[PDB]
Amino acid sequence: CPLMVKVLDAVRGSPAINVAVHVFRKAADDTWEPFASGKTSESGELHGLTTEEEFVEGIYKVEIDTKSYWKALGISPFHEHAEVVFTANDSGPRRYTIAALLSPYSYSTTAVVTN
Amino acid sequence: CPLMVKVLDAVRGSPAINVAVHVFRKAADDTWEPFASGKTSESGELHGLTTEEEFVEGIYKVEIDTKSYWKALGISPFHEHAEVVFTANDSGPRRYTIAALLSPYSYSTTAVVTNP
Amino acid sequence: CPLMVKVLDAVRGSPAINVAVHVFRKAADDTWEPFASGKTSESGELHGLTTEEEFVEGIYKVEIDTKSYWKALGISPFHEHAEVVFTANDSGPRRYTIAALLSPYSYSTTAVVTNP
Amino acid sequence: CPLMVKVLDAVRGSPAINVAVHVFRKAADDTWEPFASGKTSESGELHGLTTEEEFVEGIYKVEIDTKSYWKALGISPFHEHAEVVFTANDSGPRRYTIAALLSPYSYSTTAVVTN
Ligand SMILES: O=c1cc(-c2ccc(O)c(O)c2)oc2cc(Cl)cc(O)c12
Ligand SMILES: O=c1cc(-c2ccc(O)c(O)c2)oc2cc(Cl)cc(O)c12
Ligand code: NA
Ligand code: NA
Repeated sequence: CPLMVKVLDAVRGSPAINVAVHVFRKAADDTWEPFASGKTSESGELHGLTTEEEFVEGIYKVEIDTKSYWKALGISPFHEHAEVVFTANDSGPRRYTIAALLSPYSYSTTAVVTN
Repeated sequence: CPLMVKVLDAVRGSPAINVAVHVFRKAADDTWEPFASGKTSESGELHGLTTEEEFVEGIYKVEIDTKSYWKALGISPFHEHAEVVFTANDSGPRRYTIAALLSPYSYSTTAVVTNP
Repeated sequence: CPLMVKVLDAVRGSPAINVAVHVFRKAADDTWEPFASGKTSESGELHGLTTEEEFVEGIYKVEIDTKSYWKALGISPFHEHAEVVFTANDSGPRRYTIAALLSPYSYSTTAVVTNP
Repeated sequence: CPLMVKVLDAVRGSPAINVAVHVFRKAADDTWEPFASGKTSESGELHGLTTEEEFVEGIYKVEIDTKSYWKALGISPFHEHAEVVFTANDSGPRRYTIAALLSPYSYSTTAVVTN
C-alpha cells in the first residue's frame, strides 16, 4: 500500500468517518487527472487507493471533502475542501501516509513517509 | 483590509518572510482566474491584496508557495504549496485572515473571520 | 512587550476571548512559583504580563485555561488546559509570542521568538 | 489497551522514534504521581502503558520529552516538553490515543477516543 489517507476530527475526538477523498495526478498538459478515490472507513482511513506499479513519480493532489463532512454533522465550516499537493519521489522504497486533522475553521496535514 | 495572509515558520519560531502568495477566484466558467498576489513581509504578513469593492462574493483560492520557501533554507519539503479554498462574502463583507504554520512535512492553516 | 499570548478558536474562526492564562516560573527549589496572569482580550491577545526587567532567565510555564473556555460555549472538551513550558532569555532578552489554536479535542501551540 | 501515545515528526515526515513519555496521575494531595512510562517504538507508538483495571477515572498528565528528541537530532527546540493533561471519564467503554505532531517551535496534540 504505497498511499494511505487518514483523517481525524478535532471537534469530536474521533476518526472522521465517511469523508470523500479524491486523488489526482498532474498530466503533461498540467491539468489534474482523476487517479483514485474513496470514502474514509470507520477508523478514518482510506486504503487501497493505488498499487506500487501505478504510483509512479509525479505530482499528486489529495482532495479531502471537509465541507460536506462538517455540513453532515450540522456544523458550519470555512474551507471548501482540504487539498494536499506533493511530488512522489522514488529514493529507495517508500510508503506515504497523508494525515489530516480537521476543525471547522482550521486543518492540519502531515506526511509520514516510511520504508 | 478584507484579506490578509500571515505565515509562520515552526522550525525557526519566526515569521516566514518573503513567501510568495497567489490568490485566485473561481470564474463563471469554473476556471481559477488570477485575483491578487504578493509576498510576505518581515513580519510574515501580506496586506493590501484587495479592497472591499473588489473582493466580491465568490470561491477563492489562496496558494502559499511553501516549497520555494523551504528550499531556500536548505530543506527539501514534502508539499508543493499550501492551498486554502473558501467561499467569501456570501453573507456580506467580512474580513479574512488566512494564517499558515509551516513545517517541512506538515502545515496547518486557520481562518479568522470578523464582521467589520 | 517581552511576553504575549494569543489564542484562537478553530471551531468559530475567531479570537478566543476571555481565556484565563497563568504564568509560572520555576524557583530555586524546583517549585512552580506564580509569575503573572491575565485574560485574553476581544482580539484573543494578552499583553502586559511582565516587563523586560522582571522577565529574567528561567524556565516558564504558560497555562491556558481551555477547559473553562469550551465549557462556557457548551462543549465538554478533552484537555484540562494547555501548558507551554520553555526556557526563556538564556541568551539574553528576547520577545516571546505564545500562540495557541484551540479545538475541543486538540490544540496546537507555537512560539514566535524575536530579538529586540 | 486503554491508553496509547503516538508521536510524529513534522521536520522529517516520520514517526518520532525513541521519545521518552511519562504518564502521571493526579493524587489526592494534588501532586503528580508517576503512573507509567516508556519510549516510543520505531512506529512512533507507545503501547502497554496500563490496563483497564488500573486506568480508573482521574486526571492524567502525559509528558513527552520533546527537547531531548530535537537535541539528539542536532536541532534547537523551544519547549522543555509537551504536556497533555486530561480527565479520564468512564461513559461506556473507552480507548484513548494521545497523538502529538512535533516541530522545533510548535507542537499539536489531539485525542482520539473510541469504543
Ligand atoms: O496528533 C496527531 C495524530 C495523528 C495521527 C496520525 C495517524 C494515526 O494513525 C493516528 O492515530 C494519529 O495525525 C496528526 C496529523 C496532524 Cl496534521 C496533526 C496532528 O496533531 C496529528
Ligand atoms: O499558534 C498559532 C498562531 C497564529 C497567529 C499568530 C498571530 C496572529 O496575529 C494570528 O492571526 C495568528 O496562527 C496560527 C495558525 C495556525 Cl494554522 C496554527 C497555529 O498554531 C497558529
Ligand atoms: Na448570500
Ligand atoms: Na546563558
